[PDB]
Amino acid sequence: MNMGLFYGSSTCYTEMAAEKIRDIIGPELVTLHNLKDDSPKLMEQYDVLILGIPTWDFGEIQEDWEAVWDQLDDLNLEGKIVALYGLGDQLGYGEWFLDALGMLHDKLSTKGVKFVGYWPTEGYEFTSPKPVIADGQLFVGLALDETNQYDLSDERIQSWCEQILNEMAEHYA
Ligand SMILES: Cc1cc2nc3c(=O)[nH]c(=O)nc-3n(C[C@H](O)[C@H](O)[C@H](O)COP(=O)(O)O)c2cc1C
Repeated sequence: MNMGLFYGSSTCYTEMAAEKIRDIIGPELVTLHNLKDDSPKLMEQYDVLILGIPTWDFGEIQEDWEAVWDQLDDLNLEGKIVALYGLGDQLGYGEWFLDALGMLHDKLSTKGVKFVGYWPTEGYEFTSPKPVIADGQLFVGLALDETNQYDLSDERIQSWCEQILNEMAEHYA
């Protein structure tokens, strides 16, 4: 299946993660979409999607994601696989770490999607109630930080990619 990597970035952080995800999984079948210029309507075509939101200004969404957040309700995503990923920082926040991630998860759960890319919350710092499932033991998506985890965020992407490329494919078997 062809898969759509969607993101929005004010700087470059979500962009660099996007390149990595598509690269690791396979640019044969993954395609980047830069929502600060691309319309999310093309996300209706692709069988499977991977969507990435940075949490800005204390639990705000990145400003270019806010621009398409309106259309996401109108789109056809019903029965699509979605892997969420998100960016923030633990040291300055924790409380607002991945807050936008929880918001897309609650957005796209109403869109009748199926989700991949959970991680266990152990060995991380957040204590926020939003980006978590089960009993709060696993995150809704890949969680990154570029303010101090910049040394390892790269390694966490690839390992996340190594599961989502199974979770999506094994669903589709
Ligand atoms: C003014 C400002 C506010 C931020 N607000 C949050 C926040 O609410 N939660 C969080 O965990 N990180 C926060 N961050 C960290 C960013 O989410 C993080 O750097 C992210 O990678 C931004 O991605 P982007 O620039 O590609 O859009 C903030 C950063 C700045 C500069």
